[PDB]
Amino acid sequence: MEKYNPHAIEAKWQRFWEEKGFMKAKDLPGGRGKQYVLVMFPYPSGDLHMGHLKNYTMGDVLARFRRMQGYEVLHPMGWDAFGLPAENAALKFGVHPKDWTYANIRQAKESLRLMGILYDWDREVTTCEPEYYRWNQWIFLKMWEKGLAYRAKGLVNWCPKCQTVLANEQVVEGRCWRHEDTPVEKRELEQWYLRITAYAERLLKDLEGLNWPEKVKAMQRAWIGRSEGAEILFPVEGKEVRIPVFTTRPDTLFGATFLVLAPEHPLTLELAAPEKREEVLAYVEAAKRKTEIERQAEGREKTGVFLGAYALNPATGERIPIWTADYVLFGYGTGAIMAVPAHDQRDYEFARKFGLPIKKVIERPGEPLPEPLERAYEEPGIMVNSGPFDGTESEEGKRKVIAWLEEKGLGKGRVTYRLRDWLISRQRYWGTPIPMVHCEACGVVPVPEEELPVLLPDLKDVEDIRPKGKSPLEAHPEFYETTCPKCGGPAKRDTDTMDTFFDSSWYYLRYTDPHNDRLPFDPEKANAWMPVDQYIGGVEHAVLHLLYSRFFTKFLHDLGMVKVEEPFQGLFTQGMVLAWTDFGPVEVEGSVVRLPEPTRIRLEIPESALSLEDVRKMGAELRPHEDGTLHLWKPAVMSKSKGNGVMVGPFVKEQGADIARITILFAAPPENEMVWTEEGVQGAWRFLNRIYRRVAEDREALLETSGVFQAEALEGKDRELYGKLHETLKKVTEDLEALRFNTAIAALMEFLNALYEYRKDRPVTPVYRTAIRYYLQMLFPFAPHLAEELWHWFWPDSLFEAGWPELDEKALEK
Ligand SMILES: CC(C)C[C@H](N)C(=O)NS(=O)(=O)OC[C@H]1O[C@@H](n2cnc3c(N)ncnc32)[C@H](O)[C@@H]1O
Ligand SMILES: [Zn+2]
Ligand SMILES: [Zn+2]
Repeated sequence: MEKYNPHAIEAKWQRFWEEKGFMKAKDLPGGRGKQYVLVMFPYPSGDLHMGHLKNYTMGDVLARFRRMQGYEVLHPMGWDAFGLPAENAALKFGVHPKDWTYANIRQAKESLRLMGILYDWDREVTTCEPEYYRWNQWIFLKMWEKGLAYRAKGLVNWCPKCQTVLANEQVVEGRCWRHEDTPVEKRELEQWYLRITAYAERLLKDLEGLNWPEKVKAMQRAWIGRSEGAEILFPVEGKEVRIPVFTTRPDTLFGATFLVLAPEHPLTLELAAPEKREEVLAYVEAAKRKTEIERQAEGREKTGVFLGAYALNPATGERIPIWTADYVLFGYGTGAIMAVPAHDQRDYEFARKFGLPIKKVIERPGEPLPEPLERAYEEPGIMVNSGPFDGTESEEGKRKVIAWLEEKGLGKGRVTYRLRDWLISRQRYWGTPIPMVHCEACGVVPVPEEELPVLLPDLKDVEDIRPKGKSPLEAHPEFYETTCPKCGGPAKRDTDTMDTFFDSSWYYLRYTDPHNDRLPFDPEKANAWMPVDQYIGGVEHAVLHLLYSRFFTKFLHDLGMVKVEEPFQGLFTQGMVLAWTDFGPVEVEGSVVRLPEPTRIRLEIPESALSLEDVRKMGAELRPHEDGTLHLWKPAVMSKSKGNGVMVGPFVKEQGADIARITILFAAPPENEMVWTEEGVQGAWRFLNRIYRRVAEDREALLETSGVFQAEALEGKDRELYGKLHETLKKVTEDLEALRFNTAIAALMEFLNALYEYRKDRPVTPVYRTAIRYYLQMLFPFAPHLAEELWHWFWPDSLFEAGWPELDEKALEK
């Protein structure tokens, strides 16, 4: 008897499914129900591996399942082809970005097609094409008109490797999101920002309902960081003015022993005593000579000048000195702060140096703070020496003080967020050009909507587009030299481009109307497919793409183009696929493993010595090598950098697509990480071989049998099989809906065993034929090629036309 052979049959069914267009999505979902199944589109910066395929196979499983149930399914694929990812990869190998991108796209398509993944390719989008980015420019103009896009000068994050500024979200642990080994630096530049802080409250509040993993919600809440602050008024002794001071710690008001004004604050010179005017003016002048960076410095000695003026602390009614000092920036709050040395380390050091009072008003839980205080206590505690507030917990105390201040007209509550506006401009060539013009007379002028797109100059010299500090477009007068759309005189086009995350913040909407050349998309089409019912992608995008996208959707909603305010109704973050990786030789002596420098560095750990227990605990193992030594192996995230990627092409050629699909889907719960292993591959083979063998063994008998029968007339093992069949259907259906793919496969393995057990006692019967029929249908989402192959041995149409088996509730009773 022949055995399962993946060769040839997979290519046959892949072409069949494509020709039939089973996964083509309707422009507008017929009244039967729709399912928008989306996977995060890839950066075409390299070859796809089984890691990417876990994410994309998960999407295909759900898409096939929903399509079989009768839903109109939108399951699209596209290319996040602009920005740093694509250009950094192309430039590393001295290749032109446009050539590199399309060659990579061609390869990615093959990898997806070879795995039996089906998308509605008619909705494909490539962000680096004018047909797409012209709409990025369109949206940019709308934000400009609505006060959400602006130009400002200030300190920004910069990566010397990318040779461009980076947004706050693109800085991970002080390192570049692309160059994890390169520390980000600071610079002073005038850039473009998107006022995402204008939606901070809605971004925070709208998280509550969301069917997203709590871990992602928590990361976004922490990133936004809503804070309870206050503006407090301090009356100046003998003067009319009451100095407004902003603080994030109103709970420490009773401990404010002095005020500090930024050198540039108008009141610094105005309030200076006559005898102090000379020293104050000199200090203010010296401060201005410094650069933003210089004053934004860290370890510089504390300096300052007493203005010779006093203010009254509104809470204690006590007199406190007013000083001006370099460590206070005018841009922070109101440019004036209340110093609380006991609870602010910066204030502590200044107080200690200039002999200013230090008063404790927040007590530390457990062991009380010592006297004298050797350093500030900045954590929450219990209010003390704070009049009627004594005994109140710090956090709640903030609210109480604010309520008191407002009631007495001494100040007002002021909410702030840690979230900062989004820096979108980049000094790179491969990106969307900013649709703005700089006129010497008019200032910054927007490009007319009708003139879009503002095409990227076709630079062919690779050495030319390479980033050296300024935007490559700054060396092309043929591009920027233009006329002002307002006055008509000579002007200069903006030379910076939009970061890649701009493109990806709305691509899922373009999929609903990929060919519209008048609007980014037609509201009617988008509102029919939105919101995304199930989005699948990595958690690494928690405060990047997953945050920016919500902002874009809320903005487009406010424009009246999108009905929903949340783009992804359901989000599932898949665990990473890992691969056993050799980190190098080690030496063992007793319970201690010595790690030579090369090995330690590859492992990226500080230990030069690990115990055998440490090695086990981190999931590593020591394997004898032919070089006569022992090497330390450990599962590492599958990626190019690690050089441990398992590519689709070579694997499916030697093994097969369904084998790879089962290996991935059965390894572990999809939300968890998994390790790609030979044992897993062998397991996939065993399962597929066992399915084929069961059907082949009964092929002849099945052909001469009808699948019609009366359930209530079944007896013995026949009735038992009928019950197990429906128990299995229910389990597999519910598991698929919750993306519990590995357990759905376990249920099919279990039911397959039941089929073998059944046949030991019973012959091929009508109920058995129906069980086989239902089995191939339930198998289709997981191993489609084999399911389609066996299905055709007995039935005419495709599994996509068979629908999803109907559950028999009564069969579940008892
Ligand atoms: C939505 C946009 C911003 C996504 C962005 N283009 C992106 O993250 N692209 S990517 O790096 O090509 O990744 C695409 C998806 O594949 C997932 N992925 C990569 N490597 C993986 C491993 N080893 N295991 C599991 N999943 C992996 C990644 O998380 C993205 O979801
Ligand atoms: Zn970088
Ligand atoms: Zn002008």
